[PDB]
Amino acid sequence: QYSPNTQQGRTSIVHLFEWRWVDIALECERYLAPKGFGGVQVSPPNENVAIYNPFRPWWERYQPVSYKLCTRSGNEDEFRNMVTRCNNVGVRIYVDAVINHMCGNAVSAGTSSTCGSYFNPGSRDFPAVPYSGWDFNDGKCKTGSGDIENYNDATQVRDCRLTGLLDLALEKDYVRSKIAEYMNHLIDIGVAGFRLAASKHMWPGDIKAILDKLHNLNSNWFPAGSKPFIYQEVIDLGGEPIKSSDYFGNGRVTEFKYGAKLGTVIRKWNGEKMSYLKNWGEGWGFVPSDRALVFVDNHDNQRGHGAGGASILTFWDARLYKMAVGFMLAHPYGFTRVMSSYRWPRQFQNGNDVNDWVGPPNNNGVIKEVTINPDTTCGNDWVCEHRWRQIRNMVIFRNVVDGQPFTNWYDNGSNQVAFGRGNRGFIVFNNDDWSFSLTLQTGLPAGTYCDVISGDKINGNCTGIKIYVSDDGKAHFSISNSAEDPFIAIHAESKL
Ligand SMILES: [Ca+2]
Ligand SMILES: [Cl-]
Repeated sequence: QYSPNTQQGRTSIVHLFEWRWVDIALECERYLAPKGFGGVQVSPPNENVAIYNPFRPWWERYQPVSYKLCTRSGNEDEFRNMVTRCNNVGVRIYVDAVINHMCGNAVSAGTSSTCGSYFNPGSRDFPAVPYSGWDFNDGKCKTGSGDIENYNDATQVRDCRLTGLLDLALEKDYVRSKIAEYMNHLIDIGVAGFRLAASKHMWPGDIKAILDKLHNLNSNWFPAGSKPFIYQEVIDLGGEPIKSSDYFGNGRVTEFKYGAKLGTVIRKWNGEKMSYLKNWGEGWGFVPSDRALVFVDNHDNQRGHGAGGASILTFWDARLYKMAVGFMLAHPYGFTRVMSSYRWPRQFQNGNDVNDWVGPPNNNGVIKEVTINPDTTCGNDWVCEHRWRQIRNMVIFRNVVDGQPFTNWYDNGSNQVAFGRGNRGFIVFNNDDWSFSLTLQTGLPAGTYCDVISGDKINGNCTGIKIYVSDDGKAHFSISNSAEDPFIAIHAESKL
């Protein structure tokens, strides 16, 4: 299940949040493939409720109306075209599957959907699937409000409505079959796996029953017997009766403790320091590496909207964000996901962003295209973190050192640390309030290496800092606490 199904030496996927199918298709060909990215997580491709108040928020896409591939990202033809073109260039597609529920029970009946499908939440009617009152958990939930009221009761967390979202009766074979019908359509089109949204709100056993109905990956692109990659969104920060380990039999799980703790450490909250990262991973109480999908931030918590709270690092905190992403991509733990966002007008009031609902860049509701500037950055308010030199080069760094052990660790007892990956790579960080100048053992072969954070290797030369490694593997590193990017990374492929 726990294999990404990515090509040979590609080790990361990027979340192109709210991107249109046509733009992702181009991106696969012009950037992702040549830069070594393993795949793309796309937003829910199935029809959702069109919410006008507020005006087309990002979260309207987590309120299904049917399973027709018709959204603001494009129609079914465009979706198929994207999967085909991306697959032909070796870049996988993973879809965000919303199968725990349909839309809000208080939503008005009518055809206010992204494809015009009629639906009536009030009478539990979704004819486009079709689903009726018999397919929901209204009679199974025991809370007085019908919604989830207390997370200390594992039963209502699964059988009741997540903040009013109509809850599907996943134990019924009919419902499980309608879900598999949807997912098998996607698999046969060519998708490589799925992100199961709101997995905590589904019984591990019901999920398994559904997965048992799924086909193997399309044999025109994947080896026979390939199973779809599955990563379940389970927010488990401890303290709840439900644990992410209960879902290991179905596939990997999102490790939300990862970004939450990395954030507090890099921000140096509660006296935490980078030197403590020496035993980062399972030692910190995280799930086993082979069951983890990791990330610094996700579409939900980058807007204070999810697990992690105020500690989560995002593109808004550029300097520290690049370091966190850098550390994540260099460290062997888990399978990594890079975030790619869009800017929205943040407006805090009493510590809360009142514009956290704002959807993707648009013209009267029509999502804007991703424009590429001559410096390779994006326009139309798309942030494109995956294109920042410091992040893109670390994505490549991870590919280069794949399989190499964690070694040659160093720390100053504070926030100046370094470590290597076998004899293929080495990275150094300075998060202290003073300069760093020291000769360290890198485990790398003698030679002149280009630092891939401050620059690039361009045929025989480096555009940024250059590092000289001696015969014994030692090299001198100098990082000022005033550096634009307070960290240096060099690897086998950046050697001159
Ligand atoms: Ca449920
Ligand atoms: Cl996620």
